[PDB]
Amino acid sequence: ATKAVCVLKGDGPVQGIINFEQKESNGPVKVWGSIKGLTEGLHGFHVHEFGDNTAGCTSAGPHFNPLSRKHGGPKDEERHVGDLGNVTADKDAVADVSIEDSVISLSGDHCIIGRTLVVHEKADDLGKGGNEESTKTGNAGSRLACGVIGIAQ
Amino acid sequence: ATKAVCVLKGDGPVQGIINFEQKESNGPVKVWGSIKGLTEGLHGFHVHEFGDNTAGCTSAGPHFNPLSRKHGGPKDEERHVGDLGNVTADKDAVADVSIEDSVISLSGDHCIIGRTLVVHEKADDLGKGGNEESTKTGNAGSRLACGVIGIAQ
Ligand SMILES: [Cu+2]
Ligand SMILES: [Cu+2]
Ligand SMILES: [Zn+2]
Ligand SMILES: [Zn+2]
Repeated sequence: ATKAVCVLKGDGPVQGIINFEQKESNGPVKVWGSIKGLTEGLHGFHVHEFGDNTAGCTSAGPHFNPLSRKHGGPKDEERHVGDLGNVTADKDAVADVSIEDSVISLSGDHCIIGRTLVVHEKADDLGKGGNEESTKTGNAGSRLACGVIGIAQ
Repeated sequence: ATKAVCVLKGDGPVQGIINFEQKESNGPVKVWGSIKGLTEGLHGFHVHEFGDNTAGCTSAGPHFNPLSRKHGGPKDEERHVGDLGNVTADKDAVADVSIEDSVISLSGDHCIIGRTLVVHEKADDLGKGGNEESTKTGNAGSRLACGVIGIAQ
């Protein structure tokens, strides 16, 4: 796959469409799109393990972590594959997401197709919060919206 | 992937949950679950190429057809990989789905993870309707509900 897409939905007002683009399989994945309905400021943004939305975002499981590492920010060597850090929403409640990551992929062992993108209630502390929770979820709080990441053209 | 799941939703009343299981990478896939909101009778049931629900079911594209064959029934040799035939809705508008298929897979190229499962308005003629449309879509008509197929626990 060179392209994937995800429609984020939730219980509240948060919704958006996120694109993924991977020009070649050994390469960075570009992640971009708009999420609306977000409170101004930082929001945890992660690929979770399962593409299961039968119980809404809850059934997506934990951060996609095939290497069994601790939670970090996207720039850390120590991080979950699904750790994409934060996205920032402006004063009109919009996050114009623009991220490039070389750890996630659209194929192979780190492939994120069929898993769930989740945007969170609060800022991801990027594993720096000094508690156990920080090393697991970054303390990003509730799952506001999510969707299954699908193959696109 | 040994397990997958799909939540079907549409613009109308049609909704359901379909599970997939594949014990061995070269074995058949079990497909089961339930869909409600369906008029009594036969309804086309296919995996469509793209897991793109930005336009709802419309953006999923045509039947998943990596081998460029003509539309057929699940037990034909000449079929699209995504061709899973008909589900049957009972008098109470519920289809109980129980299928086993040897052509789709949850890994490799015929992999349906991250593609879209669609339930159609009409009966799939399994490609024997004797017109062009039959060899493409089986004349199953509109897309009543769909979801992206995701990796499950
Ligand atoms: Cu998350
Ligand atoms: Cu179809
Ligand atoms: Zn994490
Ligand atoms: Zn077909």
